[PDB]
Amino acid sequence: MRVDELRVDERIKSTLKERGIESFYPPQAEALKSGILEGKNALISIPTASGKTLIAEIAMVHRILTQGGKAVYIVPLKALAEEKFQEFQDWEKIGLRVAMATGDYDSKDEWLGKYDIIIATAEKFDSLLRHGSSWIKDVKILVADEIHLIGSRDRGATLEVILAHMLGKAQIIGLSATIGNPEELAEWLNAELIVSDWRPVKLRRGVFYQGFVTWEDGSIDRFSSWEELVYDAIRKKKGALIFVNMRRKAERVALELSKKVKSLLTKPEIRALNELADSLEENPTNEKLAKAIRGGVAFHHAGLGRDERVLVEENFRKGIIKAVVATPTLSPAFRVIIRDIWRYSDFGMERIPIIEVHQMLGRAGRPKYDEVGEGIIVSTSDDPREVMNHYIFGKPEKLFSQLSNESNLRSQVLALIATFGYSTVEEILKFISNTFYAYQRKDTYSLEEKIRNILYFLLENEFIEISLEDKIRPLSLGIRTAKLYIDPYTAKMFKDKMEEVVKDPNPIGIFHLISLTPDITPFNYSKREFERLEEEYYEFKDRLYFDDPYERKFFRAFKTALVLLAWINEVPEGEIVEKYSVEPGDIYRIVETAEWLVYSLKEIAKVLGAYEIVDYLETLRVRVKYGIREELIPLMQLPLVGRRRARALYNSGFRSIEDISQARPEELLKIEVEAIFKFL
Ligand SMILES: Nc1ncnc2c1ncn2[C@@H]1O[C@H](COP(=O)(O)OP(=O)(O)O)[C@@H](O)[C@H]1O
Repeated sequence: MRVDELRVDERIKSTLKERGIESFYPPQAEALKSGILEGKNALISIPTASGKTLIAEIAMVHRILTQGGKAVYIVPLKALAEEKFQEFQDWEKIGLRVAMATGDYDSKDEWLGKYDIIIATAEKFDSLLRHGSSWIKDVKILVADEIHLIGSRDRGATLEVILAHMLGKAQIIGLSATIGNPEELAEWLNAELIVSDWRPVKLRRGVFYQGFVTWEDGSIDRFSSWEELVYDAIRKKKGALIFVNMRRKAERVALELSKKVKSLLTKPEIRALNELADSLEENPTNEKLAKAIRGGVAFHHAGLGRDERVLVEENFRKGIIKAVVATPTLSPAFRVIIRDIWRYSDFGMERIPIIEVHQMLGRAGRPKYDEVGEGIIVSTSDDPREVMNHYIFGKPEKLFSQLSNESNLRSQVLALIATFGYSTVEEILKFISNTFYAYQRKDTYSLEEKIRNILYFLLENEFIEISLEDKIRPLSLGIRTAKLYIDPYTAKMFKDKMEEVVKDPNPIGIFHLISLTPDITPFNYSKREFERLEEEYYEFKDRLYFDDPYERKFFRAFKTALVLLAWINEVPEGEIVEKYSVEPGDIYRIVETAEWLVYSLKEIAKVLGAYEIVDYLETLRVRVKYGIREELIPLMQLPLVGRRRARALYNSGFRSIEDISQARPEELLKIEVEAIFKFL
């Protein structure tokens, strides 16, 4: 279909044409003629290579221009909201304001009312719905990207919940990978179903087994080693993406490949890569990343800060970095190699889900540069036919509502009571009746039981109250916990230990307490280091708020408190990565969450009259945020600074914002500006 053949405002067609887009893919055409332009809901299951977002953008912009109102675009992760935020920019060229909201849970962000397209994660949007933001009533369409993740245990319940509140109140468009139960999901959504595997660039999938690649079509090709697939890609002027199941694994493989890929690079490429590696922030994890980039290959996993991941992401696009070895969580190229089909799980090593293996292979074949994309699954100790039959011809897993997730369900039952007006068991059960859990007609009895037991726990801890008529009402602790977005249990742990906190409020005691609640995943420790951890604990137990571990979460929480303490004590990131065996990306993630939990602890204190420690906690909140000593807090409002600069400034001079408001710029570059002078 032709962009002009579409029945939508010229302002959409203009934007498209400017994007290079002149014609719609067959799948896109089907979706655009299904009824979405006329407000109907839809579930779009087609290859990512086939422009799923584009269809959502067109449906969103058409909804807005033709009838006003707002459009919500739910993204799976914070970082994916920034990618969607950029590609949505050119919509401001026709007057549409685009906002990005992904955190700061305890606010209603009424300031979002002046926007047309709001990008958010499901949790952020779930919290906004709890605060009752006035503009929410203006959302006429909501797009759920990666809607299949609704079947993911971790956070699939949150996505299901917002989709349950919004259904029948707004147009809903879901974007998902191929799944086992398309019709089921579509029906629950009362949506038009668009299922297709049409792609712009032919994809050939195979299995590499002992020197040979066997393609689904039947042919067999010789390759001395799987890594040869990479070197072959590179010699034909293309690139490769390699997937492994463990960080250190990605790091090892990346370096190994770079050892042979380097000899495959032109002189210019070598320079850029070298300039690229020299331009990386010092620390152990970047050291490795540097060494392999100089060789033309890169690794990528959550262990790297977001800054480094982006650097890899773009330079791979720019064709400078020839290959990228990446782990699944937070990851187009001629060849996509899936090096591992087995992954270490909390359930014990298991095979990567079919659904995920298809998404990985789907990234093979850049629409312009290639006449075909190749997806290769490497089996080391696995029957080649079984791998082929399971991953290339096996129906993808069907999605299962992950609503029963006890942590999400206790936080959600409370949200209904304290922020949505549910005052009866039967009312709560009515909300559940509208979820995908209910539509799948899954375990009904066991869910009720889990809900009554939850109500009890909530009743026993004073978040809510119940009467002899069985009427439920929220108490301040209830309401306050629901608006802070914390797990009722972390509020319960905050409430139980509050007396201990006020008796002796200290970083170690605090950092350890929050690192032990359900809203934070504590750093891991090895058999080796559990040595010191043991001694230090018994050495500091006085400052903690707990009697005696006797247990694994405990010391993981304690290890985390030591990292956090080093963080606020301005210890070099490098020194922390070393002296604690932790990678930068984990530090930030943990710092980010810590700031949020210390804030929530302060707020809970406010609700329990414990106001004397509120200042202390507020102070600690900022220190955790920027990882800085108390006397560096004023200087943090500046454009940029971070613990590094801020310290250099305070010591080598300045201490206030007025102090920088009157320093010879000559005296700043003398150690540290453009942004700063720009800020003033
Ligand atoms: N009809 C089309 N014509 C040309 N390129 C397209 C078309 N649809 C998608 N694309 C390409 O696919 C890229 C992928 O993003 P997008 O289209 O939003 O799909 P997805 O949500 O699967 O990433 C776009 O930036 C563009 O390069």
